Amino acid sequence: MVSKGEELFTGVVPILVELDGDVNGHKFSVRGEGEGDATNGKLTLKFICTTGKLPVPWPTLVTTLVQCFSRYPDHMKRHDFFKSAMPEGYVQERTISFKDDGTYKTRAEVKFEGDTLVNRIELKGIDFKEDGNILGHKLEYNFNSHNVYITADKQKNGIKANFKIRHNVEDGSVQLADHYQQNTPIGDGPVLLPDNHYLSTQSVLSKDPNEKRDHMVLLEFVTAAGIT
Repeated sequence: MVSKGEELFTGVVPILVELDGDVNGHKFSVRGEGEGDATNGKLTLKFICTTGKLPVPWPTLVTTLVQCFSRYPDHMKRHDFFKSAMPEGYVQERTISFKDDGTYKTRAEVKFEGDTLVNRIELKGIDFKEDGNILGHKLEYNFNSHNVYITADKQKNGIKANFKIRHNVEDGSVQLADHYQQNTPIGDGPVLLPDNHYLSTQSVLSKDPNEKRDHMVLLEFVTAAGIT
């Protein structure tokens, strides 16, 4: 019944996230640690900017900073590409276009290293305005998700997705972030190629009053739906 890849996610799994970024020449790194519980779709992580002050807003990094922790209902278990690629993992590539501002490109590898699920990311941003909403830190902190639709990408032997995130800006406007995503398995073994469905996310981002460093505490639930 339970697949190798699924089996890796039956309990609580430690997570490590590492990002190296360069946005308009402003270089920065982020490290996060916590754990994920795919049974409940639950993530708890704390992130620190290891290089000082983050040059972009925390909320603009959330989507970049482990969809293998999604809760797939039993009846959707054929449609879980992310776990089927484990432990060897997958590459996750995105572009994130901020309307009337710059663009990020991101490349991540998500895989097991021992019993830890590791997300290692490189991020480059270009075309940003130095006093705009992103480099000017003009965004509100918590982010609002809506359903993210996943489809198979046959050429990649993986999945793709496109979705919009909107951030509130301090001047009452809304900052759009158009995401396009492609995921490719790292291994050469078979993976599940899903029928069309979606992931629904909820989150809270908070601060730890005892942390002096620039940081983000994240609580997240993710759950697959759309097939019965």
